[PDB]
Amino acid sequence: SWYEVTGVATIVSSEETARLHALEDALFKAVNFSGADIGSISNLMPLLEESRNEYQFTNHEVRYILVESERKRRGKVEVKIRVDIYPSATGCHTDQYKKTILVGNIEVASPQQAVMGQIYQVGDDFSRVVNRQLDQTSRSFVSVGTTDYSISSNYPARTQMIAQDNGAQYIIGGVITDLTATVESQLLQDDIINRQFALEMKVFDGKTGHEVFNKAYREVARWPFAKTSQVDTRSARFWASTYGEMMLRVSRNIMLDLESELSCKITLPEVVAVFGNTVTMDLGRMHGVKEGDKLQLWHTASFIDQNGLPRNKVSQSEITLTVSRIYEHEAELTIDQPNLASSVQIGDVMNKILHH
Repeated sequence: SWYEVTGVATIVSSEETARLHALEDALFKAVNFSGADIGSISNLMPLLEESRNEYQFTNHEVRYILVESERKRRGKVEVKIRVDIYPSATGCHTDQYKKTILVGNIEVASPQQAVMGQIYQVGDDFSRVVNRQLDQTSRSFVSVGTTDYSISSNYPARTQMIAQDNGAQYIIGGVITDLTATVESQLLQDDIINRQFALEMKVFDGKTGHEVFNKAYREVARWPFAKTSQVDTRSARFWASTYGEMMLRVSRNIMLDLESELSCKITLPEVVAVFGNTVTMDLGRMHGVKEGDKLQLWHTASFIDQNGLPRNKVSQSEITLTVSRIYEHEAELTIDQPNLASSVQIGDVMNKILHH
């Protein structure tokens, strides 16, 4: 995938070493954003010593470098390059802001299985628990609440709309497929009731509306109540019970599966609004955004490659932003180059700028 980046480096004693540092400056931006290994950049630099229009590399995430421009500007060397990168399947986006997840209300496929204890609302209550689990115990997620969301009747377009309205990058849906129980007799007739808890969970990408992954969970635990007892799945009493504890175990496993599956993915903040020199993004204090944070703006664009066909490229804008105000789940950023403010558009993406 192509990235268009720019770099700059002050000319001290040599225009040639300045050129190499500007190239490194630019490459870092592309490699970092792409999810490739920034540590492997040093291994490429010696090959850039000979000045050329284009470069090709083997055994490296960076495959091709096309230099568009290189000039001397106010005592500095500025470069603009196009880079084709293929990140390793082992790559991992680091120090990302937290991802916003929306928890759909978990449905009970067969209501009659909830007859015992009349726990028809167990799905809703479990979603509340999952929500709480993600918000206060996860490492990479911010849960923005629960809401009705079926995976039985699922359409990518409907999903995209739900996610957009709640600014979530992911939506978790689910269906409880088994709450059946079998009665047994250890010491007394029908003294033990073992109840199932089967849950099919699906996680959808808010952008595509397509499922990112799925997992089924099945557990069984003793139903610690007389079969005639009505149980309130909202009460602390229920959640402290053996069956409730088992569901809490599943909750933690869900959180772990989500972390293992999405933790390394990129969190890509987008412009949600622009007012003068101020931009608003839907990530805030809860996501790890801090007042000093610096971000780079990117635009998607098209170009003709060395083949003759149109290709998309992730293009780095000259625009960089500084977080000015932070709120719980959103933030305002001031554009560092106000003369360019009018070029910023809703939907443009940003990533955190790194020093190292």
